[PDB]
Amino acid sequence: KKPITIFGPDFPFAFDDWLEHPAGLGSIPAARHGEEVAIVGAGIAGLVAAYELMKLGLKPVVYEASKMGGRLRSQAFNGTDGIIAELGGMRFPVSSTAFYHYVDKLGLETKPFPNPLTPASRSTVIDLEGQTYYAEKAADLPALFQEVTDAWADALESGARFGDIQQAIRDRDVPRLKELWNTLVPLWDDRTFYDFVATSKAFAKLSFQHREVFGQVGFGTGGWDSDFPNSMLEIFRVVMTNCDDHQHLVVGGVEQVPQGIWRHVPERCAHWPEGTSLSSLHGGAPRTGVKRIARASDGRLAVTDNWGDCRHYAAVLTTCQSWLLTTQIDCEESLFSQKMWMALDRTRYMQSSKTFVMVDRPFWKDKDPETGRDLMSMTLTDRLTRGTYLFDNGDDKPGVICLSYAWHPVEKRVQLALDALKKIYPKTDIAGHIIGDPITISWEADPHFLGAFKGALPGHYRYNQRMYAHFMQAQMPVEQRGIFIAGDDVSWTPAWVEGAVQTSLNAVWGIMNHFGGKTHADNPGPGDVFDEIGQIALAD
Amino acid sequence: KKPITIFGPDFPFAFDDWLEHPAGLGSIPAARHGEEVAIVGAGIAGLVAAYELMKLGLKPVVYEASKMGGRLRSQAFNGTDGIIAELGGMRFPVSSTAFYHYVDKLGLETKPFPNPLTPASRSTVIDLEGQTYYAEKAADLPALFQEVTDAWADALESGARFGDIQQAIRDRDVPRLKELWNTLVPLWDDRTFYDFVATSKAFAKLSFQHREVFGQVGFGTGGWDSDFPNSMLEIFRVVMTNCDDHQHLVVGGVEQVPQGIWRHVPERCAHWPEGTSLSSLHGGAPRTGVKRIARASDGRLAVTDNWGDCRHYAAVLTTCQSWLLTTQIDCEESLFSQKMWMALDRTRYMQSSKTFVMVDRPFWKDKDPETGRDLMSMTLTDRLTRGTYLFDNGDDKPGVICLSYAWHPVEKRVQLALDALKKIYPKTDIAGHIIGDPITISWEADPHFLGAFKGALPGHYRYNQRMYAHFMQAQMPVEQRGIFIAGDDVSWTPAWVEGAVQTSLNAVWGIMNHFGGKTHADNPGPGDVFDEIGQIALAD
Amino acid sequence: KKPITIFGPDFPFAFDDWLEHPAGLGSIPAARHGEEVAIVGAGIAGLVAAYELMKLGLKPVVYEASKMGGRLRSQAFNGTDGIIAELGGMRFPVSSTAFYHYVDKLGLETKPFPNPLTPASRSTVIDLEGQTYYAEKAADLPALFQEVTDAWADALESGARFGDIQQAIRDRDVPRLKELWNTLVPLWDDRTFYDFVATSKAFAKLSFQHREVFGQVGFGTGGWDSDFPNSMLEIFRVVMTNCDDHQHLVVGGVEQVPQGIWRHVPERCAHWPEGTSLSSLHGGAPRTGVKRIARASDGRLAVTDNWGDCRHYAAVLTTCQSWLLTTQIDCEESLFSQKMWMALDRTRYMQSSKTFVMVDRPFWKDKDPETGRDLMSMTLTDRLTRGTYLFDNGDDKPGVICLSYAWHPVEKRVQLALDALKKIYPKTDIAGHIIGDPITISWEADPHFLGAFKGALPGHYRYNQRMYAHFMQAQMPVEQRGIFIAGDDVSWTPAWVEGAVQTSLNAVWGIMNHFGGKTHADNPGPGDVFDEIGQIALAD
Ligand SMILES: Cc1cc2nc3c(=O)[nH]c(=O)nc-3n(C[C@H](O)[C@H](O)[C@H](O)COP(=O)(O)OP(=O)(O)OC[C@H]3O[C@@H](n4cnc5c(N)ncnc54)[C@H](O)[C@@H]3O)c2cc1C
Ligand SMILES: Cc1cc2nc3c(=O)[nH]c(=O)nc-3n(C[C@H](O)[C@H](O)[C@H](O)COP(=O)(O)OP(=O)(O)OC[C@H]3O[C@@H](n4cnc5c(N)ncnc54)[C@H](O)[C@@H]3O)c2cc1C
Ligand SMILES: Cc1cc2nc3c(=O)[nH]c(=O)nc-3n(C[C@H](O)[C@H](O)[C@H](O)COP(=O)(O)OP(=O)(O)OC[C@H]3O[C@@H](n4cnc5c(N)ncnc54)[C@H](O)[C@@H]3O)c2cc1C
Repeated sequence: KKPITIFGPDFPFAFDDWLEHPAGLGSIPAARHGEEVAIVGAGIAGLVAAYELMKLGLKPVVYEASKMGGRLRSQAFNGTDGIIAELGGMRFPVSSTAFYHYVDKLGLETKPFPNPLTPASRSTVIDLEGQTYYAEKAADLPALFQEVTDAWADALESGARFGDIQQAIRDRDVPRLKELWNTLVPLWDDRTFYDFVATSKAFAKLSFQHREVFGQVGFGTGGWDSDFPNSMLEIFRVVMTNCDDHQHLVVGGVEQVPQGIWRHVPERCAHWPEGTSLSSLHGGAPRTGVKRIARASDGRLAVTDNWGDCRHYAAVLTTCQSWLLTTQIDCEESLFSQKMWMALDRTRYMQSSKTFVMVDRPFWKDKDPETGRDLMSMTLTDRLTRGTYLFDNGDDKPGVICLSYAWHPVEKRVQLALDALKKIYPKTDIAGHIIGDPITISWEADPHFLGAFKGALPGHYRYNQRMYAHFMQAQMPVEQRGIFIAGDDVSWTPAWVEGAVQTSLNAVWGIMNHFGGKTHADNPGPGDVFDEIGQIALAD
Repeated sequence: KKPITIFGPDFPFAFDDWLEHPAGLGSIPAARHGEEVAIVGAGIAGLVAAYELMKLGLKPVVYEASKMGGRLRSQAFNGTDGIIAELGGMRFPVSSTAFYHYVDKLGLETKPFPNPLTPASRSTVIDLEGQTYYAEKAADLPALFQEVTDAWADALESGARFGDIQQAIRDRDVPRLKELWNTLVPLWDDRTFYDFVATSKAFAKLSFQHREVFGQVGFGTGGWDSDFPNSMLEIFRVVMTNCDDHQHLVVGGVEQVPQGIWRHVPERCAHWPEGTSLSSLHGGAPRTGVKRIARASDGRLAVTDNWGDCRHYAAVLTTCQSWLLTTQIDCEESLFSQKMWMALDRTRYMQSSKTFVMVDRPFWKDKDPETGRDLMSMTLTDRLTRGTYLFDNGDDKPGVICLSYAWHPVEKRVQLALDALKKIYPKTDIAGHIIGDPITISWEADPHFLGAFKGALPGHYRYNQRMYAHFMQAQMPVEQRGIFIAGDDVSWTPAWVEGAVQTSLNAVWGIMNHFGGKTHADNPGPGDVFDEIGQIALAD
Repeated sequence: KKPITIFGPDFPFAFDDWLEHPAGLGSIPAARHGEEVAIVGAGIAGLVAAYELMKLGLKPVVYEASKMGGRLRSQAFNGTDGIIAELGGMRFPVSSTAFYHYVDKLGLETKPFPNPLTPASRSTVIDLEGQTYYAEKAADLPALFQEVTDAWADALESGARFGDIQQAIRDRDVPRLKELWNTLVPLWDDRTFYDFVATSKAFAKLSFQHREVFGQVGFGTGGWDSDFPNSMLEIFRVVMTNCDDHQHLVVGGVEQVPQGIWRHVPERCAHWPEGTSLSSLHGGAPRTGVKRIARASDGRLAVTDNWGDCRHYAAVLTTCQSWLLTTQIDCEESLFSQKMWMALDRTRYMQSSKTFVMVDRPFWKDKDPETGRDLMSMTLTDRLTRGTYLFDNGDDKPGVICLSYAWHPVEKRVQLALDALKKIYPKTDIAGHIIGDPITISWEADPHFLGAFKGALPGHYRYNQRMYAHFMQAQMPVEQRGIFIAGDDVSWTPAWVEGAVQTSLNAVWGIMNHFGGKTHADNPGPGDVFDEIGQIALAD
């Protein structure tokens, strides 16, 4: 079978084909080469856009208020050479084909993520209501977990035509894909993942306890409870495009992606001398934080940094979490329509915490001979810690444990997790193996950021659709043209890096178009097919 | 008309009748008079329980980790006599008849709260997507508001038999109320208020805008969007018992209720000398914060305070937000069943902010000669402030403005609200009337609180039901008897003080029962009718 | 002997006589009655000035950014009626005759403070280097303490003519006082209290251990180590005017002083209707925080509050800690001479912490029969706590303990003190007696404040002298006249409330003078004698 990819459903454009075609993304009239475009944010969406716009012969000017890379952030443990904790995104589904274009272009290595019940994990432990279940494969788990898995598979088949949608994604059958998906949009926009579960016949036939299990740990590979309040459409998108499985980690830390894009010399650029990179063009560093964006009296856009320095541009792309545009960035009211402002004000963000320790070796691989069990496993629980992941860097290098994912000082956070993990594994001495420093993150603190990523709110498809289409500007008044937005808040998969890359590439098409440029006839880009296969607009 | 009171629907017991009966609440055998019972928390739930158990001849020992009153908290502005800002609860629906029992006992005065479109408010302004609507009566508003109003009424009437339930409430007809309510519980437990509105016929045939207005400002009396994620059963309870209307403020500040209960000499009391109050029994102050609760080897409960002092009690009642029992307070595992632990672990809390200024006089009552509009009104908006309240203390006295009630230093909070109000009232100089200090509160920022109050989660009716029933301990193993819980998270109306009072009175019943007491035959209490009319248990 | 008072040495003006004389402080021409004078700060210096200027027929307009009373701040423990912890100043030497004028005028009660080795304290314990010394009177202490006391008495006699200065203060012999003091000013301005100790023959003849004792606990009544880095002149002033002994507490909390001044009706006011008070004149509350002071184009002074409200005044008195004028308050550069700005920029502040608990009764009064010792005493130590004070509110009301004075959360601060006090008193159970809530303060946090009070820096007499004389404005250019400063940073006794009151009364004379007013011939005020007996100016 042809692979599942993040191909629609909302906009089934082949971003991958577009990036891979030998013709390139398009061209800008040479009279405009060298002109500047401001890009606010040096996370993956800002840098992908800057890189491709550099290749088209413009001079991107990246601004960054905090650290290069944004929410792709990898921290080395003290003393070590490349043993990292992932502070932002860490598990990248292979269906993320536009993201992996850049990973592959940089020649970075990836490996399978140690998810429960996969080849990359030896064993799993589920701890619920004080009972522990050990499993080396899914069939080791008690029947109740398979019942949960069947009820979920049946709910998605009955409720959303999961099988048909996946096949149309595999085949890239756009007409069929849009027919299946567009039926679901007005049905499920207004309804939570809570409501999908509670009105599905398959979950209704199971005991309450089964629905609880499903929220805490799913069928044994990860719970759903943090997603229950969100729009069911968001959950459909996730599961239909395999975001939630077949995931890889980037060896040496995914921060190498935006750091490598910064430094990478394209083989072929319009206008620039051979050897040019984003880094070259900038004299080595992005500009500082943006505090104001305004329309200048010459009709160009005015961008003022934190220190009062104000520079003019024909186009500005903002990739900070989009709610900062309403408060933090003083962005001139005439720059967005009233309805765009309303969509921008309404975004809400989910919060997350992860704490990592380093260990001297992957001791979890040892066997307890009184039981046959690994000393420790990928752990899913209803307790504090929720999920614990084990990273085997090889038998004779340090391991890393993500002691706690979930949705006090570092020292207290780690002690609380080790106490909970002692309840679950009363015979294993985890503490004894820990070395170096603990690394903790909460995205909340710092800001600059509002949360790990947005939670798609029921009833907000209309706002999402207006923001997603913002790059299509032929019909907008001249006072609203020339500013562009991208990043994972803009995208249909807000928790997943491929959303940030796809919306970024839509913005690249938009900006190219803005400068009088166009795609090559044999390699059309997002704005060439958007009106025909773009996301449906709902009435009112 | 017989009034609507907070009489069920889940537990339709007349707590008001039980308090007002001249027989009193019951009695405990003389041999047990003077024995101590620990009460953790000196909010309204802890003090009402302490008060009534003192009357029955016990020696309550109240512990308080922060301030007396809990979330009933009233702060005076600098240098004034009796001019207050209400930091916790401020508007108390007169359906709250058990709370008002204590307000009245203490001879406190109340007045109508200045809610929009009521006689206590002269005018309202609604400000939505950049447009302003002035109204001195509901009919001044454009037709969109009356359509939302009719839709909500039709939705409740159609989907929940609201008219019939309210009539059963007014009549105190228990069999009819339970028949109407019990049918709703399994239908709506696991659906959100989002889902209820979206799927209702009456909103489903109106434009998107109508639902959006409903979320932001309702039909002109306050928006509902902060309750959208909650179980629809919670919202039924609130509207069916009139929690959201006919509200009064306590003159001089609602904190006088718990401070007064503390000092009040009861009109009858077993065991204690004439003139005894909670305050005299305690020698003036509650004990400090509790750190640990455990079962001692003599079979009693051991309560260890923050400074390590340990004391034994035959019963302990806890009234802090009940999730603290899982974390801040080290509460011995064997004290709750596994199922009670699971209910306790699951509660989640809503967050709140309010900022108040004092003004020199009630200037908003001045007319603008031009437009005929008040200078300022009760203001509902989609802007940051969300709601602004105006408190008239008489023409010759300072006024108070609640500048923002929504769901940062104080100076930046006030400045940002004044900037939003300038956008709405570009001709009114609010700033020029402000005197004294700005008073703000965020409940989350204090560590003895997790939020303003819980939000009821879809699907948690089974947990709610088990925690509400925990005071009924005939069927429990010995090791789980003698500890009790009460407070607003325990109740069916978790954002309303009447829930804290009613759950506290169930606990009083349970504690009197624990000490071998009982109610008088002519005044039965909650535990005497619970098994028959208490809330329905759902099956697995 | 006639009593020691805070009478000079630097400006030996009888503030007390001036306040007490039946003529009053002076008068302003009636044509200026009712005109406004801005006063920034509602601590004791702002309110004393406002009160007296109201009496002269002006309309003071008090501004307050934080809480009325400033660093006189008394907090009731929860549940109690008037059992207070003192958060600011708590021990007021009776030599503070201008401060006590207001205490007496308000009819507040005072009582002796429980200082070590005084009639108000039963016993003292000194704990040093792990040895404990118990004493009910000074002679119980080992010889080493009397040796320290003699060496200090001899150092002050030899080095500073302590005896002669005290006699000239008792007699109020101004010529002699100024002759003795003015010799010391240039000698000791540049030298620390460190240096005075290390070059004195009396300390040189003692072992090192004796000098250490002196810094930690003095001769048994309080150590000096926190004062060692300061200008020796400041220490002279303190000891010569008995600031450091014969101290009283204000019953019910010293915050009653500025709160009572706010509400007090003078018997005799110029201009105002009978019954006028500061509170009346203000409609009940001071204005909010000041953010800007500027010179207006009409020549008057412009005062802008935090909310942008800007009002004009003929005169402004600022009493916030004076360093806020340089940063926080945007105060126009033309308002102060260059040399005044320099004096204002150079002030530095000392930091302090105090933690208080309430206890059920004054248990410390109980005797240990195995030893004859009180269970607990006023405790001086080199450990964390430094000093612990015991407040006996009567055998049958709660006691208060100041567990820790010295120069983490509250819970941790109290635990750390109880642990240290367990080392010292291994047999006493303090914890068991503690009730209510702990009250802690650090002045640092909040700001508004820079520290508890300024530390007089060696070599800064010239800056102190210019700021002290700032109220004398006949010789200043018209652009620098009309603004005035007062408060304890301005005063010669920065750690002591009488400094704030004296500089305030100098400002009252200044402002009166500014409005064309004068003192009565038979009751001359500070500015009438300042040029003749004011603080010496040093050359350069
Ligand atoms: C906890 C967590 C786990 C995740 N897990 C995964 C995962 O498993 N798989 C996956 O695919 N994805 C995951 N993601 C998502 C992926 O990390 C994001 O989708 C992606 O990194 C966001 O990229 P971006 O360019 O949209 O935004 P960002 O990375 O946020 O970049 C925006 C940049 O703008 C900067 N900025 C903000 N304000 C200003 C200003 N005023 N001026 C200048 N610059 C400014 C910010 O500092 C930031 O660097 C995860 C994210 C988080 C937080
Ligand atoms: C922002 C806000 C607005 C509100 N609006 C309204 C309204 O309009 N109408 C209405 O009817 N109700 C309103 N309420 C609700 C009402 O205020 C609360 O329901 C009621 O006050 C809760 O009382 P309680 O006794 O349950 O809990 P609390 O008042 O929280 O009392 C519990 C006490 O336990 C103490 N404590 C915590 N931990 C410990 C420990 N370890 N040891 C000892 N003590 C401890 C806490 O300090 C607290 O004082 C509002 C509440 C808030 C926060
Ligand atoms: C820890 C401690 C212990 C002490 N011990 C003693 C003692 O034992 N004996 C003794 O005699 N004295 C003692 N003192 C000193 C006495 O408390 C002070 O000398 C006196 O209270 C200071 O009075 P003030 O009016 O100069 O200043 P404050 O009391 O500081 O009043 C200044 C006011 O200005 C306000 N303000 C600041 N900025 C602004 C603005 N922008 N706009 C408007 N208002 C503003 C502040 O909020 C404050 O209320 C002690 C002080 C401290 C801190």
